[PDB]
Amino acid sequence: FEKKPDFTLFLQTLSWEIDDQVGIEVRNELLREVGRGMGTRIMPPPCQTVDKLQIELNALLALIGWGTVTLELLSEDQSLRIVHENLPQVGSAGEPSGTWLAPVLEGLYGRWVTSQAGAFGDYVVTRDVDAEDLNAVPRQTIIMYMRVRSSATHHHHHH
Amino acid sequence: FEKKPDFTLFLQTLSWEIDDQVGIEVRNELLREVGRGMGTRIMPPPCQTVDKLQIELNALLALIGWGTVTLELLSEDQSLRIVHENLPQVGSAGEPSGTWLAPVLEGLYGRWVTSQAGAFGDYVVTRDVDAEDLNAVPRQTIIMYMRV
Amino acid sequence: FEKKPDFTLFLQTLSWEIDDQVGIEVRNELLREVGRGMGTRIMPPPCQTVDKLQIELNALLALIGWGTVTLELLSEDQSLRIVHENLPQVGSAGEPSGTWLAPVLEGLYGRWVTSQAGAFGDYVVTRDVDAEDLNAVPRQTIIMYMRV
Amino acid sequence: FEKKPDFTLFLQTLSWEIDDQVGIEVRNELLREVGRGMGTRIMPPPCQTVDKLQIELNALLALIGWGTVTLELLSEDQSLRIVHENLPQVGSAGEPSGTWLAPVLEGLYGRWVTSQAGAFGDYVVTRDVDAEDLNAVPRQTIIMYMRVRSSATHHHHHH
Amino acid sequence: FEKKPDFTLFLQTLSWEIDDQVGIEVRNELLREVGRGMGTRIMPPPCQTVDKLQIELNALLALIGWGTVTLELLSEDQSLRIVHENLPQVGSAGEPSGTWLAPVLEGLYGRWVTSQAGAFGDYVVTRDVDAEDLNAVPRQTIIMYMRVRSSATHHHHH
Amino acid sequence: FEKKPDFTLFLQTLSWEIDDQVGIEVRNELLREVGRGMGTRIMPPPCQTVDKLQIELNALLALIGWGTVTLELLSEDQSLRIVHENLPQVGSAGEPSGTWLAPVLEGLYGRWVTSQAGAFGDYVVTRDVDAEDLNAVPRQTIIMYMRV
Amino acid sequence: FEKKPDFTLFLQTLSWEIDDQVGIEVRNELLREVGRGMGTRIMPPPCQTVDKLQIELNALLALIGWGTVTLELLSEDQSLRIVHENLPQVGSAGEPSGTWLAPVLEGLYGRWVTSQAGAFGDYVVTRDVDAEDLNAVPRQTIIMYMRVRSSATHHHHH
Amino acid sequence: FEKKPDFTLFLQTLSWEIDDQVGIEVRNELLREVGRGMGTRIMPPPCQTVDKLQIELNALLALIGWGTVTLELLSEDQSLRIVHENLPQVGSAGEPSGTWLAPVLEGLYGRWVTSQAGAFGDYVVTRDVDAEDLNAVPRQTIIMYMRV
Ligand SMILES: OC[C@H]1O[C@@H](O[C@H]2[C@H](O)[C@@H](O)[C@H](O[C@H]3[C@H](O)[C@@H](O)[C@H](O[C@H]4[C@H](O)[C@@H](O)[C@H](O[C@H]5[C@H](O)[C@@H](O)[C@H](O)O[C@@H]5CO)O[C@@H]4CO)O[C@@H]3CO)O[C@@H]2CO)[C@H](O)[C@@H](O)[C@@H]1O
Ligand SMILES: OC[C@H]1O[C@@H](O[C@H]2[C@H](O)[C@@H](O)[C@H](O[C@H]3[C@H](O)[C@@H](O)[C@H](O[C@H]4[C@H](O)[C@@H](O)[C@H](O[C@H]5[C@H](O)[C@@H](O)[C@H](O)O[C@@H]5CO)O[C@@H]4CO)O[C@@H]3CO)O[C@@H]2CO)[C@H](O)[C@@H](O)[C@@H]1O
Ligand SMILES: OC[C@H]1O[C@@H](O[C@H]2[C@H](O)[C@@H](O)[C@H](O[C@H]3[C@H](O)[C@@H](O)[C@H](O[C@H]4[C@H](O)[C@@H](O)[C@H](O[C@H]5[C@H](O)[C@@H](O)[C@H](O)O[C@@H]5CO)O[C@@H]4CO)O[C@@H]3CO)O[C@@H]2CO)[C@H](O)[C@@H](O)[C@@H]1O
Ligand SMILES: OC[C@H]1O[C@@H](O[C@H]2[C@H](O)[C@@H](O)[C@H](O[C@H]3[C@H](O)[C@@H](O)[C@H](O[C@H]4[C@H](O)[C@@H](O)[C@H](O[C@H]5[C@H](O)[C@@H](O)[C@H](O)O[C@@H]5CO)O[C@@H]4CO)O[C@@H]3CO)O[C@@H]2CO)[C@H](O)[C@@H](O)[C@@H]1O
Repeated sequence: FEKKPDFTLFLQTLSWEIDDQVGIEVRNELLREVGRGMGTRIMPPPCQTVDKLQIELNALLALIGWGTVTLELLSEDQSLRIVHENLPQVGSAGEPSGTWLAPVLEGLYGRWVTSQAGAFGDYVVTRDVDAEDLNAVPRQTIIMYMRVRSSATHHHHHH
Repeated sequence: FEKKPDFTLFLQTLSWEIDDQVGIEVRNELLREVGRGMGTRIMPPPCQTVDKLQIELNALLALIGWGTVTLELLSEDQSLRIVHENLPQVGSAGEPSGTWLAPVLEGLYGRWVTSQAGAFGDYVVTRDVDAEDLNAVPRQTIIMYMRV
Repeated sequence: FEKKPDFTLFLQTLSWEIDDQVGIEVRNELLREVGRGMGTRIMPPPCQTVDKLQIELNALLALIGWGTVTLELLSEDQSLRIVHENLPQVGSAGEPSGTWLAPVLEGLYGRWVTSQAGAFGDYVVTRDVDAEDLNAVPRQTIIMYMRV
Repeated sequence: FEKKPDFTLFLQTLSWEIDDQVGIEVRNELLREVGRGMGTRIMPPPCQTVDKLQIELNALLALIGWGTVTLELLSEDQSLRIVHENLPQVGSAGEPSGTWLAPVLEGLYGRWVTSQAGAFGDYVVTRDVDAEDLNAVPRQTIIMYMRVRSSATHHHHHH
Repeated sequence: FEKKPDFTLFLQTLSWEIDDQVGIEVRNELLREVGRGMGTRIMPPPCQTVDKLQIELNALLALIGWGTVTLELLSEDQSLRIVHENLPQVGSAGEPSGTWLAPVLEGLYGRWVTSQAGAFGDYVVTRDVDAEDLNAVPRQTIIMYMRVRSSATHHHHH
Repeated sequence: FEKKPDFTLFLQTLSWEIDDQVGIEVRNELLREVGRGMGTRIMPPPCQTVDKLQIELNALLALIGWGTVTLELLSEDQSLRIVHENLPQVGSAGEPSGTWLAPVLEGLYGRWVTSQAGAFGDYVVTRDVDAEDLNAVPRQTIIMYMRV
Repeated sequence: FEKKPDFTLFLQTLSWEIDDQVGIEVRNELLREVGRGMGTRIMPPPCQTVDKLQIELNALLALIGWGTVTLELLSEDQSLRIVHENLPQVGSAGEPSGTWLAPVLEGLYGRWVTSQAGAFGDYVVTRDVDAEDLNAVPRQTIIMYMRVRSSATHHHHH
Repeated sequence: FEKKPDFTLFLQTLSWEIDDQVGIEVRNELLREVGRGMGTRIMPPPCQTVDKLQIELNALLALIGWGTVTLELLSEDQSLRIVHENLPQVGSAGEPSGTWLAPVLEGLYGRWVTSQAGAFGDYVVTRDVDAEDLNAVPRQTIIMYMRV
């Protein structure tokens, strides 16, 4: 036969449909879940330094051509900063536009750096969405932060 | 020369996630809708014969490298058998296993043939064998009918 | 894995043959029409912002690997500058040499932006610099305006 | 940048437009001319046997991925039979549908086998379009005949 | 740049080097371990039927281009035969010549098939290596079986 | 994911030029010498068995994509039959046409095989260019013998 | 099958073989002839301006992936300089090392530029080969000039 | 126009397995021996000048796509500086991470260079793994020396 099939247009019209029907919020949660899932299908070994983890992670991202990543350990607060380039673009959906697949990275990365034996054991992944940084960086560049889960206040425990 | 992103592992986990959360029926209507959606994005010209229509449809399928299709007219009803080969496979989801994307076709062909706002245009698509059993048919061969 | 046919030597001789027989003006209207034609075959969704529109247009251009485009709104008229990079080149035909396919874009963008049957939709495209001189602009960069 | 651009959809909508405006006849003549032209841009050396010419011709067709060809010298009348597979399909135009580019082959081949020093010096190329043969063979398979130009009768000389 | 590096020449000579130093037994255990290792880096989701697992595994194999596979539930032993096409050839090493990487599949399939929660924990994968089963199928075809592990009393030594 | 230059048209003209200026006979020695020299640049390891040698030679062949080979060790007298499939074809030069590159294999195989420890060290290579076992085999299939 | 054969290893050793037997002069004439030959098999259409010819030639070069070229009309000599990027390298042969196929371009450009009906009949192509013109540009860059041929009276010998 | 298998993930697991079971020190000899052995299988012709040797080595390097090399013949004492760019990276193994394959080049270059007639026959290869000329050079750039 021939070189295998194209899923952009599909994802283009899928993302549109899902957006049409579901909150920005609902969609993102579905999309993180899918990230977690992706991270359980493919994973790095147990790396001993962030630097090694980075090489390992890029290796994985190259399996599927989903771009490149840099990991900077911000020792001064002990957070981990995830800077990911060329998130695949699937049409104009997402905030900002072109960036719909972003929360998959959140799922994918949280699954990946948590799998890391003991180190970033119970961290959480926030995406950075602050204005100033987003137009310092290109469209498809996504900035995330990995920091340690602070637990809920009881005031919040009301769901 | 140059190459870029793949989406299939994503769809493997998406299909799964979706199926786990919504069920077969809701997932399928969603998938018909997306099928219809694509059909508004890329489309054939106004074809004069079923044969010509086939070519124009295969051209479009080639564009995204989803499979190939044979349209063939049925003299019983002016009904229309649609045989699609090599539907992209995205893991083991769907019924039968590996045909998760099948409703996209019902939607897609739903749009395309109706685009010919003439004889067909008041028509519908149904996706299984309408003997209601697909006989000796490869996985990734999806058989549909267009009628009314 | 597998690969197939190329059409560029054909277009080199076609462009030439056509130009030799019809002239610049008739060839160009023909080429706008074909531009429009493509625009009915493949098209974006109803975009809400000029930015979103850009992405959806680049997606389509990527589909056939004609170049890339930046749309940018002009606060003087709600006018619209269109900058298209890497128009396919098919030999030395056209003005400037190598831009034979340029009118296809006037036609194509003519269709696409009008598809947004709202603010634009009663608009027109004109293809040269409308300073009427393209300044320090690479060959295969085609600059157009959308107005009225 | 990236792998270079796709001309099918263009040709698809071009062939449609030209057909819309111009006779089947006018178009074919334009298309043969383009064939002649193509044959003047690329050409075989002077081959000494049809068999060699065939290898040479296929070589050229492979430059542009325009399919494969077989040449059988029909000694018994001294005509040359050209059987060409996978004429590139450009939409549904042409007679039969899918076959619009066929008369380019007529131009291309006549130019190619005529360039041949002295041998098929002043032959002409007819396409075979007879019903029976066309559905013995696939869509994109085109059958042509190269035979020696018989001159016009004066009765025909009235244009 | 240009589509990057080829590793066959590396493996042809790496396989030769290793074979020179090391018994064919030790080499196999090494290879089985890496196979078990590969299966930790890339895994299937939890499948409900063998058939699903087969689609799922083939999908994984496709990622790295290591051929295709067919699983077959043999209802009488509750054993499972694994027939794998087009193992990548890396020179003339292994038994038979060309199948050096076969022990890898043993580790790979063993990990993969086990990850499945259902029935399989404490199943072992062993390669079928028998005259006229090797003669019947092309050489880059590797045939394995998956049976339930048994344990051993007298059989404990050392 | 990128790509580079093509030498067929060149080699089509080269063979043509060469055959025109020097004989058929001296063209063939040239190519045998070249074939021999290629063999020095790329070479298999010390092979225990003929089966193993084959895999090894194919490895090398695959690496420059010059087709595939079969080695048949002949029982009756101490021969070694070499069947090479898919010799690169470089225009209509050679005999039969399109087989110009063939002596390269005489040189090439002559080298690889005699580099083999002790068993084959002192062998020759004539290509069996007989019509009887030719009108039956593909144009780009070349049949050789290792003997003495 | 799979995308077919690579000829560099052939040319590396063919170039070496030829160089061994034959003066570097004879080898060049041979190569120039094949270049003239290549230009008979693939040609530009009749161009009106140098610029058009440049688009047209680059188009031909693209067909076989033999690099890109820039032409430049030098108004004073009515001469024409041809600057060609990325000549395919085929081992270390030629002068300088790596440019063996350069004589080919001489034949190629000579044929191509001549096919143009206009001014050029009886123009000759000669390669520029001068210290610090070779040092200035990358090595797979070949610089040639195209001037009108002159003829010779005393200069006829043999 | 077709394509086949990938060994990176394998080699990611292999290095990992190997480093875990055998030392850093014995892993490196293994790889040097392998590198040496690769050098026997593929090899350049007898090179007149160091410049020529470079082109030749790159030719070989390109053939398996293991990156590019520079040879600097050192005047002060009789050294030969080897700078290899784009060593295939095979996971985070090695020191620095992702440079596991590096000793292969010690073996590889050690071989190719000493195969060279008379000038270099008796040389050694230690890779200058100094932080000073490392925190400046790319991770996949490897710097070696030929001496004695
Ligand atoms: O000649 C027979 C056949 O031709 C058809 O026309 C072309 C067709 O245009 C080509 O698509 C097809 O073959 C491959 C294409 O060369 C390649 O461009 C395509 O991959 C596209 C993909 O289709 C597209 O959805 C994707 O979108 C991008 C988005 O726009 C961006 O937002 C995002 O960032 O990136 C994605 C993906 O990169 O772009 C990719 C390009 O990477 O894959 C095709 C199949 O493998 O070739 C045909 C001919 O050569 C014509 O319509 C028919 O009439 C005819 O039968
Ligand atoms: O060498 C350094 C680098 O290597 C990485 O490993 C490889 C990796 O294995 C490759 O994926 C990658 O480059 C391309 C692959 O060659 C190609 O296989 C892949 O496309 C795959 C896709 O990844 C996969 O999801 C897809 O699944 C199929 C399903 O299994 C089926 O159900 C369905 O029917 O079809 C789909 C699609 O066909 O298969 C396709 C193959 O068509 O695309 C990759 C990018 O374009 O190359 C790497 C080598 O560079 C290694 O992980 C890294 O550590 C290391 O840095
Ligand atoms: O080896 C046996 C076989 O070899 C034949 O020679 C080559 C031949 O040179 C190749 O064309 C062919 O396979 C593909 C080519 O690698 C590729 O270059 C070609 O695509 C070309 C296209 O042919 C050409 O028209 C196009 O023109 C450009 C213009 O010049 C520019 O103005 C414009 O901007 O861009 C266009 C397009 O980019 O360039 C493209 C390159 O992108 O496609 C070929 C088929 O897919 O390989 C052969 C080797 O097999 C030789 O002739 C035979 O004798 C012999 O049998
Ligand atoms: O796995 C089975 C098989 O594997 C073999 O190993 C590889 C092999 O290394 C590859 O060559 C082969 O497939 C293609 C290669 O990916 C590609 O590099 C090659 O093209 C090479 C060409 O071979 C080489 O001569 C050429 O030389 C350059 C010069 O060095 C430069 O001076 C000059 O400027 O440029 C030329 C050419 O650009 O480089 C090109 C790269 O462009 O083509 C191969 C065939 O299409 O893949 C195999 C893996 O599948 C292994 O040896 C065998 O043991 C085994 O059977």
